[PDB]
Amino acid sequence: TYKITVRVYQTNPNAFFHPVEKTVWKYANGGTWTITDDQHVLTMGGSGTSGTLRFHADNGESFTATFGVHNYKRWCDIVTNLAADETGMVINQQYYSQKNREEARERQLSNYEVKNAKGRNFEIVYTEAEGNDLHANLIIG
Amino acid sequence: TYKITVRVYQTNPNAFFHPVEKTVWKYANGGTWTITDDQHVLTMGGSGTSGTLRFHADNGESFTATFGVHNYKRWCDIVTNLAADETGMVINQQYYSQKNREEARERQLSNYEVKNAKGRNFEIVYTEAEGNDLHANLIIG
Repeated sequence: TYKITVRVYQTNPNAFFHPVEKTVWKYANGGTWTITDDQHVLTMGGSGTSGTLRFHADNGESFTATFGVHNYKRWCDIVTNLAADETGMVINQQYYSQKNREEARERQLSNYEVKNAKGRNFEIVYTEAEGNDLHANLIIG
Repeated sequence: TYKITVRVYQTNPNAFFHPVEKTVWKYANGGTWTITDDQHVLTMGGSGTSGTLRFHADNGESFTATFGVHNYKRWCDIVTNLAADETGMVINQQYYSQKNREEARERQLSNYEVKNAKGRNFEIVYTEAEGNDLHANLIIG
C-alpha cells in the first residue's frame, strides 16, 4: 500500500477554506481518507490510484487538490476556478479519462502551484517524496 | 438549497466504523459536506442531487449511505458488501446511471434498512423528513 499524509497551511486571513469533499478512485483496490492529528491521510491499495480533496471558502473560491501514486511515484495536481458542476468526484475521475488530466497525473509531480482567477496561489509540495509513506503540504495563499 | 444533517449511531461493540470518503454528485449546482457538532452536513444547490458517505470498519466490513433530494422529496439508500473497486464516488454516480440504484432514488424514502452478508443491519431514518432542512439518523447494528 501507499500512504499520503497531507498538512494544510492557510496563510492568508482574507479567506478561510475548509474541506467539503474527499473522494477515492477505484483502481489499485481503492483506498480510504481519514484524519489523524488534523492531517488528511490517504491510504491506497497500491500504485495507480488517487484521491481528491475539494476545498471551499465562504467567499465562493474553491479548488481541488488531488494526490496519488502513478508508476510507483507520487503525483499531485490542483484545479481552481471550479464550476458548480465540477465536484471533487467529477475531477477525480477525469484523471483517468480526460487526456489533459491524464498527462498531469503522469508527470508524477512532487511539487505544483497554480493561481485562480482572483490571483490566489495554491501549492502542493511533498516534503517526503519517496517510497510508500509520503508526506505533503497543501499551502493556500 | 437543501440541507441534510446526518447523525451516526453505532450500537454494536463488535465493530467500529468510521467515514473514509464523502462525495457530492454534480447535478443541481453540486454541494458540500461539512461537519458540525460531530454531524455530517450535506448542503446541495437545489433539488436533484445527492452525496455519499462511505464507512469502513477495521474488521473489513464497509458500506455506503447516500442521501439526496429528488423532485423536492428526500431519498436515501445503503449499499453493503462493497468490493475494493466500489468506492464512494463509484456508488454515488450509479444513482444516475444504474437501474436498481436509480429506482432506489426514485422511491424517495424517508427510511431504509438492509443487512450485509454477515447479518449486520444498517438503517437510515429521517427524523426531520420534509422541507429543505432535513435530518437523518444512520443507525449501525
